[PDB]
Formats: sequence, C-alpha cells, structure tokens
Amino acid sequence: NRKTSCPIKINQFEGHFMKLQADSNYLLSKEYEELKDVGRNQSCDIALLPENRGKNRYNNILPYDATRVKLSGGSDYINASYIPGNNFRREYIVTQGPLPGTKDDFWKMVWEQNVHNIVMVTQCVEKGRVKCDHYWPADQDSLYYGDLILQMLSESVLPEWTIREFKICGEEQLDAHRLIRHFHYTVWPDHGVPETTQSLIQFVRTVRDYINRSPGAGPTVVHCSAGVGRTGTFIALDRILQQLDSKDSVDIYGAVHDLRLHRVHMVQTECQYVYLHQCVRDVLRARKLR
Ligand SMILES: [Cl-]
Ligand SMILES: [Cl-]
Repeated sequence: NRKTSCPIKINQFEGHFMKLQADSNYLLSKEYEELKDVGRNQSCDIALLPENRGKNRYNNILPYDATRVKLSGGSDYINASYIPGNNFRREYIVTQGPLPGTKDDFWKMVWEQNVHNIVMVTQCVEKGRVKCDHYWPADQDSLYYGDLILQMLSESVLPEWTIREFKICGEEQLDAHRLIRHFHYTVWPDHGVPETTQSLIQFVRTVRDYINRSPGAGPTVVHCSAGVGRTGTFIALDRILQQLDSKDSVDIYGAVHDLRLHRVHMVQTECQYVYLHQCVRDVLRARKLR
C-alpha cells in the first residue's frame, strides 16, 4: 500500500520543503506518519528471552530477530542490528550504548565483525542520567576486555567531537591486530536536534572521509544510548549527503524508510525528520550559487 520512496528533484527541493512546512508542517507530519509502521511487523523474540534482559540497556528497545548481530559461541546475544548498504550487506551496525556488563561483548562484536570505525552520538551522562558506559580505556595503558586486548593510542578533543584511536587484538581471523577509530560527537542537545545543520553535516562528512580512505573498513558501528533516533539520523544523513553527490534527486523519505526496515526508531521524531530536510535544504542553497 504505502509509499517506500519520495524522490525530489534537487531544483524543486527548496519549494517542496516550503510546501511540507506550510500550515504548521501539515504535509510534513502526514508524510512522516506514513513511515510509522515500517519494519513493525517484525519480532524481537530472542532479545526478549529471560537470559537476555541484563544485556539490554532498555528492555523495550530491542533488535529485530531478522537483522540482529550474533556473537560467536554459546551465548550469541547482543543488542545490535545490521544495516545493509546500497552495494553490499553490513554497511553499518547499530547498537546500544554498552553497559558495564556488556562492554566485553561490544568489543568482541567489533573484533569479530571486522569493524574499524565507531561513531558515538551520546555523552555518557546526560541530564543527570547514565546513558552509556565509558567502555574504552581512560588512558594509554593496555587492558584486557574479555579475550581481547585494547590500548588507546591517541585522544584528540575537538570543539564538537573527540577522536580516539585504539589498537585492538583478538583471536586471529581475517586480521591479527587492528587500528580502531572512534568518533565521539559530544554536543547533541539533551532534548531536540543539534542547533545547526552545519555541525552534523561536517561530522558526517568527516567520518565518511575517514572511512573512505581506509584500505578496508568493515561495517561501521554507530550508537547513541539506545541505538535509536540520533543514530538513525546520523546514518540517514550519511546516505542523503552521498545521494546529493551522485544524483539529481534526493530521497529523504526513502533513506528513513530503508533504515526503519532494519531497526526500530531509526529516526524517531518529526524534529529529526525536519532536521534532515534542513540539512539538504542548506546544502542545495549553497550549491545553487556556486
Ligand atoms: Cl545487512
Ligand atoms: Cl554498500
């Protein structure tokens, strides 16, 4: 029944988005609402098993069975979902903020899934509430995490994000040792989206640049506290900005639709949906004049 895609010619985008926003977002809200049930036929039965409650930060925010990431061994559960790319599977892994009791699991998944890049879009504490464990080392002294050894090589604080590099080694499969880059966006507001489009556009472009210069990146891990709206907004913006560099139409609706198929709450508020439109708007406004 419902639309899976709403492509807009770039030359029409400014007017499209104005029309969507007219009459207090009348049409924007109607469009957003058409996405409401996408993916929602899918079960999370494994995530709900009695063994796994402690492994979920939030008991009501769970991976679908069909797209969950599995750990090797006798207890395969982690709160994490695969997101396919346009050209190949497993472009992204979306996950929750690791718990003290799941941080070893997190690094095991990183190792086993050949991940080279992690994007974190939450602070560890927000508004007095714990949102994520500090699941990486506090300094440059090496530490075991389960069967893995980790050592932080650098930690670089920038105005709106912090970039860390780690050495990691686990049981040898496709590699025997690895460098991990971690991109920590530190300024997402406590309720609402970033104040500027520029900030997240530049964060997404920076991460994408680092990924693209890797000889082999693996899936990119993206997490907030729950692996929900902020993470989905990040990934959607990555897709949308690449679209603007390749095609003469942009499909924000489709980008969000595609994410919702694979995990609950991928772009979770109308405000995030609006923000994605504002980002596209602003890029196109600039380009029109250059
Ligand atoms: Cl996939
Ligand atoms: Cl791809």
